Amino acid sequence: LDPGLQPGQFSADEAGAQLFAQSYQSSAEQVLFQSVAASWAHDTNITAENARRQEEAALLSQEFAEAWGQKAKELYEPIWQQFTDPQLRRIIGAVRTLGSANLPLAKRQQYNALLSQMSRIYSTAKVCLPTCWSLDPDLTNILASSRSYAMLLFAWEGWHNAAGIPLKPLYEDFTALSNEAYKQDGFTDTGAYWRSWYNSPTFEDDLEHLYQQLEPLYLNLHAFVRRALHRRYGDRYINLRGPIPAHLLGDMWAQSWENIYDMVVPFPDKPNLDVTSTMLQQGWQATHMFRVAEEFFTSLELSPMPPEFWEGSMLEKPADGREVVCHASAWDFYNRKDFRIKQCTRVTMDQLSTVHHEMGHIQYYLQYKDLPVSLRRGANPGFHEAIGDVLALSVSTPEHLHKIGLLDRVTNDTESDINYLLKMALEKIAFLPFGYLVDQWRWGVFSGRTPPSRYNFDWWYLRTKYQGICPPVTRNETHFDAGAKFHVPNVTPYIRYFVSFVLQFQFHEALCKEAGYEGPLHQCDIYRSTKAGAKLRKVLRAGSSRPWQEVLKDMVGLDALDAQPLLKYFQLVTQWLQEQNQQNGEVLGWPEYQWHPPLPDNYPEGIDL
Ligand SMILES: *[C@@H]1O[C@H](CO[C@@H]2O[C@@H](C)[C@@H](O)[C@@H](O)[C@@H]2O)[C@@H](O)[C@H](O)[C@H]1NC(C)=O
Ligand SMILES: *[C@@H]1O[C@H](CO[C@@H]2O[C@@H](C)[C@@H](O)[C@@H](O)[C@@H]2O)[C@@H](O)[C@H](O)[C@H]1NC(C)=O
Ligand SMILES: *[C@@H]1O[C@H](CO)[C@@H](O)[C@H](O)[C@H]1NC(C)=O
Ligand SMILES: [Cl-]
Ligand SMILES: [Mg+2]
Ligand SMILES: [Zn+2]
Repeated sequence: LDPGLQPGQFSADEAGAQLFAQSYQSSAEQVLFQSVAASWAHDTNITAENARRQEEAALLSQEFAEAWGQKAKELYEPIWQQFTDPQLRRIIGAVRTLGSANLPLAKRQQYNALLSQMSRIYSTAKVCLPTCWSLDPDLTNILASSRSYAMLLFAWEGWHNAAGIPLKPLYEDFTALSNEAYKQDGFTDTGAYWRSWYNSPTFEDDLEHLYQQLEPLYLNLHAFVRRALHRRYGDRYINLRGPIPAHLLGDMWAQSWENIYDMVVPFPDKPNLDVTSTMLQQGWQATHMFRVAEEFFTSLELSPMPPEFWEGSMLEKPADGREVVCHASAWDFYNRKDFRIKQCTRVTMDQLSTVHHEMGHIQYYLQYKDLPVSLRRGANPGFHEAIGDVLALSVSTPEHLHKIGLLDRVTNDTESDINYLLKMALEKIAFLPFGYLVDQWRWGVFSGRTPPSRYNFDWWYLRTKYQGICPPVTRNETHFDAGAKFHVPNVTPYIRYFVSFVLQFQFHEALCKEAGYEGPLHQCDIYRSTKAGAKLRKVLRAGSSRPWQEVLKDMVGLDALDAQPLLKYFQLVTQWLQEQNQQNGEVLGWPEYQWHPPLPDNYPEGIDL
């Protein structure tokens, strides 16, 4: 390790630890920069050479973590836990947690290479024909817009087989090394480490209690959408008492259903709330979508995006033949200057939402960039994922869309309310079972409850139990369908999105009240409210300097996750769906749990290109 980056000498007392922490932070800045820069060069240009460079930067990061953690142990291990300063307790407790730096050199190298290779496999996989299709944009476009049973099947099967099958042996090796690493920090397994970020003894029980409250809304949305699908695909491919085939819901993972709005919309002669065709008619591009998102942030007196953001970001998929990680992300270089998005932006209404999601992450980085590096994080990971989604709730209202020239016609009547709440339910309520189940699967893999011999059997148990879907072709343990979802090979934790989907409605309700808005919660738009801005700004500036339960209390009046704001927002549509399903004679749930659809005639030969 460079002489400049090694730990010096400090006294073995709380006062010494104060000096240790400040010195620790001043070094960490330079090591973080080199890591993030190498990661950017690879994720925007996947090559064997750029992987080698990123692995070399990762190794340096591990060498730094080891040197500083050992010093914390040497000086503090028997005393830091009784330190008078809560904040200090927080940094020393982190510094003595070595993670992958606990591995011996040869295994550290093995671990870093596995990360590179899993990322490559996912982001470069394609589906070839009898020139090959990428996930983004080509397969994503098919799953969103095709109403051909056989074309949808070709895309879902091609993707799952191409991405998932080769990942399995690498994912087994990654799991074992990750657990060996975190075990030496005193965690039972890696999942116990990930859950410890919420600092709550009752986390899994509290999540289980939230889901019991939300499940009836999901079951009612599921039954009404199954019926709408039946009226299009017919009795051969839809069983009104069984699971829905996993490729027909608008999305490769069936995780949100807004792309099948046209098939589900209750009252089709009210205003058309999907504005994608208007964006295309008006000639919107990626640069327009980013500028319009920026202007929502400045309307609240939050920060614009700096020159370095515009000069360095990647806002469209490269047209030069580079392979890239298309799944969107926001980057803090840890130098208080360089902040960037990398998104393969397409011109659609759901992508405008995604732009706001990413720009939320940037705004958090701008607001806490002056805190010590160890505290440049969200209050918990759910808070970081929620910020942009909250502003997108306001943007998507019919009233806001009118203000920005995306929806000419204005109506305020009960049918128009039901259309809007149903469209928002397809986006937010359909996701809840998926946002809950992903880390239940992964926690069972890290604990050993799910060995490699049961990866796919236990994935499909969960997908059917929670989402009420079935795979549309037969699967066995050579398939690794969890591996065909970004966050699994890219080692990104998922329970943050279930947390975020609950939190965002808590935050929206609080900001709408601070704005002085007095109408129905689902019609609030906080645009141009400088008072809502100031309240959100207090959250962002806090970083991880204070317990999330306290930050939440200051913001919304309660110190806990709470489903009541979500239920209040959806109340009218919750009642309407329950009455429609009863009048229609639906069965709620999927009692014919063994059912799978038949194959199309001639499959796969009878599809044009
Ligand atoms: C598992 O499946 C492999 C791929 O075969 C395809 O998927 C299976 C589920 C069947 O539908 C089969 O008709 C398909 O062509 C098979 O190659 C394999 O031999 C099956 N068994 C094992 C152990 O992989
Ligand atoms: C839409 O209408 C909501 C309901 O308004 C109340 O009831 C209707 C029947 C009328 O009598 C009206 O004058 C009442 O105030 C309002 O709460 C809501 O603000 C309106 N929202 C928008 C965006 O126009
Ligand atoms: C992609 O990275 C390679 C290194 O493997 C480099 O030669 C090439 O110039 C890069 N391309 C771009 C467009 O940055
Ligand atoms: Cl998380
Ligand atoms: Mg979508
Ligand atoms: Zn995010």
